Amino acid sequence: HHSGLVKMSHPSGDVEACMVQVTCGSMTLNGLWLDNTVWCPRHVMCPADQLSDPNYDALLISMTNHSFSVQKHIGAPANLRVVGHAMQGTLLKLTVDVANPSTPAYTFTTVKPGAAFSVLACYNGRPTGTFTVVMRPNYTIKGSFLCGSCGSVGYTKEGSVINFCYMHQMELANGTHTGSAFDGTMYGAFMDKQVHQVQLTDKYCSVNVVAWLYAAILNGCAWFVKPNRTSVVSFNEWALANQFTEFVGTQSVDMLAVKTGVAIEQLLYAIQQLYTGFQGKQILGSTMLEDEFTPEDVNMQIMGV
Amino acid sequence: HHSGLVKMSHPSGDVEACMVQVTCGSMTLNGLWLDNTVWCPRHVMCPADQLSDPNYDALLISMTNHSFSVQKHIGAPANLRVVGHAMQGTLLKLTVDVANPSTPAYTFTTVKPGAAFSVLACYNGRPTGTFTVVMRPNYTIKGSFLCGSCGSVGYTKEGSVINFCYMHQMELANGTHTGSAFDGTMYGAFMDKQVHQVQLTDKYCSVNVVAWLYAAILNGCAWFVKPNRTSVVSFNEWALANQFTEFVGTQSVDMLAVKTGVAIEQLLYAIQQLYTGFQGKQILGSTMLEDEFTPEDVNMQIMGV
Ligand SMILES: *[C@H](O)[C@H](C[C@@H]1CCNC1=O)NC(=O)[C@H](CC(C)C)NC(=O)OC[C@@H]1CCC(=O)N1Cc1cccc(Cl)c1
Ligand SMILES: *[C@H](O)[C@H](C[C@@H]1CCNC1=O)NC(=O)[C@H](CC(C)C)NC(=O)OC[C@@H]1CCC(=O)N1Cc1cccc(Cl)c1
Ligand SMILES: [Mg+2]
Ligand SMILES: [Mg+2]
Repeated sequence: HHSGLVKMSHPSGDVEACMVQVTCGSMTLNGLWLDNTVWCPRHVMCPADQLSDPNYDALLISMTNHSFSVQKHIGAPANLRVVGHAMQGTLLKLTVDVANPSTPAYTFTTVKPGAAFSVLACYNGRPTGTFTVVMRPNYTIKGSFLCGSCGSVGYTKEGSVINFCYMHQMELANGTHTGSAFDGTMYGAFMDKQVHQVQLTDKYCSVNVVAWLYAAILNGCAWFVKPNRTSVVSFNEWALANQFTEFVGTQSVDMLAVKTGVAIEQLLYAIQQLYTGFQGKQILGSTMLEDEFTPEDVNMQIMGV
Repeated sequence: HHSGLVKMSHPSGDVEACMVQVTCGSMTLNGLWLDNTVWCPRHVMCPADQLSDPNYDALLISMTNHSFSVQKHIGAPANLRVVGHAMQGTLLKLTVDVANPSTPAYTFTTVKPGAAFSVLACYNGRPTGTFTVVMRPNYTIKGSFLCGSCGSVGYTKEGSVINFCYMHQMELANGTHTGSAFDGTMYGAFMDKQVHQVQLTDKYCSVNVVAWLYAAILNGCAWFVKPNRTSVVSFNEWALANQFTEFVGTQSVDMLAVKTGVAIEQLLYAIQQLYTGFQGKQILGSTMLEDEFTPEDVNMQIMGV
């Protein structure tokens, strides 16, 4: 029995119309064109012989408006003249002489661990694929990015407003990925330098495991539900010793509790038991806990909220 | 260690610009507007009191051009006047008086079991999400569709050409989904009537399991590779008794064999052993065989082909 859950991304068209290619010297990557600004990773300025220890302040001062080439390829092709440049943290803000006529309503936000967002993967300013990820507790994502993908963007959508939350920068040794928010800060403790870096421990996202257990109940799969309960405070002490995030309830989780009649604390107890082993049973076709679906995913995809 | 694989859909913008809402009486669902034609499921003509045994021939003859309302909501809003109507299998072909100015280059094709395609889920003519599925051996997909989603479309893309392959029609009792190709045939033995239907057995897609094992090797995970080999003919006899599809090699699989230096027949042997149990080990974080990634997915996402 299929749960009705899939990895569901936002439709990408509004963001596709904002992707451009940015070239500086021998480096090329993607940028995001909104109004008269093009955002891109600052390492586009870095020659390959300096990627391990760039002096971005000196690289910035070495630039002229003539140093940057910006091109839009699809739909409404254009070469965009750069008329100013500035650095914000790990991003460049290029000012261009044409305002993007397809600029959507937008904001910039930071995404938190456990929350999902959609990514538009792009190469040479051309969108090639879209996928959804959850921000991990260690501020990486389990993405799919190759050389040339930097400047690919991640976003959520509220109504017609696009909330841009991620610009892709790097791949870590364990195959995960990280990038910057549009305030220019890297997620986590990462730096935009080509050196090996400490990656913090990942953890199971407890709130998302709870969501998935609710999805199981909504599909008639409830063998793991017992009268037994663990309080949020007690579960959270356990979580710290067992590589789980501390649980913080939300209205979205509460809606699942009301619909199913199963209390959060019943599922916190179930998690503690299931973490020790599923005893040969499956939940929604899985023999391990799943944390890649959010309470909102379950509310939207199964309950049609 | 993350494999670098995600469920990767095509960018959806070109298809978003083709989605419309179609209403006939009390029924509303989605349609696809290409050139001067709008395709939609024929059950838009059916009143709720007849969904279990519609007489579609009589329903069709009962229609006039005045029976259909077609509306485009996003981007370039429009009410489209219907000037003709016809039925092709389980689809209606409505002729409208305006050609869609955003019609992409396109073809219609049928997708085969094991192959992946992208879906644009829509409600009331408004795109709401995108996801990717593989056509199952029993001609269902494991999608995410609710009331109002019929007429949502699935497609692949070759260069700039969109190959439309699926129009959504129904949900089966086990939570999976099916629909029609654009020749109007339903996938499988299904009928577009609101009655319970025999669903054929699903099977593991052997070629996709092979692909995933190659993805594991490309990530340094090869504990399951031994000198032992099973021939394609021998594996295929085994597959018939063990709920696997028969294996048919392709150039895409051969590219993985060349890159890794591991023969297909080594992985056919591994599958037979792994099907009996993983012995407490994991492959790419999983304790069961994975068949939801294609050889092309692995070539593109990991090898950048
Ligand atoms: C931008 O297009 C790419 C995207 C990468 C390429 C492969 N997949 C991706 O997601 N980004 C990079 O190439 C960055 C650029 C720096 C300036 C941020 N480099 C990168 O990710 O490689 C270095 C990474 C940094 C963390 C780490 O562990 N790295 C490996 C490493 C460390 C030290 C030396 C070397 Cl040669 C590699
Ligand atoms: C179109 O928007 C919907 C999409 C569905 C709704 C829920 N999720 C979806 O994917 N399609 C339908 O409602 C179809 C319409 C018919 C005319 C094709 N109906 C449908 O899928 O429900 C009936 C299905 C058919 C196979 C089956 O097992 N069904 C259950 C069933 C059987 C007999 C009677 C009843 Cl009331 C339901
Ligand atoms: Mg990798
Ligand atoms: Mg369901």
